Parts: sequence; C-alpha cells; structure tokens
Amino acid sequence: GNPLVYLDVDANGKPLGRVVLELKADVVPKTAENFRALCTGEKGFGYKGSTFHRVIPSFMCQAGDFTNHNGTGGKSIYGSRFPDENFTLKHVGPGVLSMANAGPNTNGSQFFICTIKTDWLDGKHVVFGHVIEGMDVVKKIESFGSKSGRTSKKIVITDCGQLS
Ligand SMILES: CSCC[C@H](NC(=O)NCc1ccc(N)cc1)C(=O)N1CCC[C@@H]1c1ccccc1SC
Repeated sequence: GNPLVYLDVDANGKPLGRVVLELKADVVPKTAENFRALCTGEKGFGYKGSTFHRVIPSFMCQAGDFTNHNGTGGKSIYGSRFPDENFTLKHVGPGVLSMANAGPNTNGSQFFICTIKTDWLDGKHVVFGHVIEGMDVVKKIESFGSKSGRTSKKIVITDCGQLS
C-alpha cells in the first residue's frame, strides 16, 4: 500500500503534535519515494531538525529547506532537482501535500501543506499526498504565520519517519 509518514512539530520548543501524511505512490511513485526517504533519513540527510520557514494564513505552510533554512535550498534523493512527474492529482482542499518549486522541473525537497483549496496551482505544483491525521496541528502552525510568510514562532520538525 501507500506509505504513511509522520512529522512531529514543535513551536519555540513546545510540542504541537504529530501530522500523519499518506503519500500517493500509486500515482506519483518517484515524488512519493523522495519524500518518504527524506522522512526516514535513510540516505544520510532529510527533514529532521528543519523548519517551516514560510507560513501564510488561509493559503499554506511551507517547509523542507534543510540546507539553507530560507526557501533557497534543499535537495532530492536523486540529485539537486528532479522533473515534474505528473499533474494528475489536484489541489482539492485543505490538507493537500504538494511540491514547492522555482518553476517547471525544479523539485527538490521543499513542500507545502495547503490550508485552503489552491486550485490556481493545479498544473504548476505536483500534488503527492494528503494529511490523514493532525489537521489541528496544521491549523496551529497556520496561526503562527503572517501575510509576508514570516513566522512568529520557530516551527521545527523535531522528528519524522515512516509508519507503514
Ligand atoms: C511564486 S514564488 C515561487 C513558488 C514558490 N517557491 C519557493 O517558495 N521557493 C523556491 C524554491 C527553490 C528551490 C526548490 N527546490 C523549491 C522552491 C513555491 O513553491 N510556493 C509553494 C506554495 C507557496 C509558494 C507560492 C506559490 C505560488 C504563489 C505564491 C507562493 S508564496 C508567496
């Protein structure tokens, strides 16, 4: 079946809880595998210890820049960047998990969790999963964002891994 992975999140050192994500390996196997392996840290690098660096209320929460911590960095398990696999899944509503990018075919490790339907991103960002449990945690993260994307607390992925 499709992998289940988790992110445990703190804000200013206080635990917020766990977000559990289903990765749609049935539809986007290459994109799902990249995220799965970055969660386990099995290639020697990954998301553990990195931050949600850009959070915009009523839009999305963005994370995954584990090299530069500012939205310029990250890398995939395949190389620095990899192509857009497909655009089959859509940004249907809150809880969608999608790849951040710097234009066509520039996927690395940065990702976002939507807090609304972001249909204008369909065909531009590769959707590859959804939140199974922990939308309450995502809403807490959202509450620490701002229009500029700057967070009012330091939001850290303290642990992550694979459940099944
Ligand atoms: C129009 S701004 C460029 C798109 C933007 N990119 C980045 O935040 N960071 C650049 C980046 C660099 C390397 C990699 N691998 C991934 C992303 C991005 O992926 N996203 C995901 C949702 C939040 C943000 C975004 C998308 C569309 C419109 C606005 C925004 S944020 C104001």
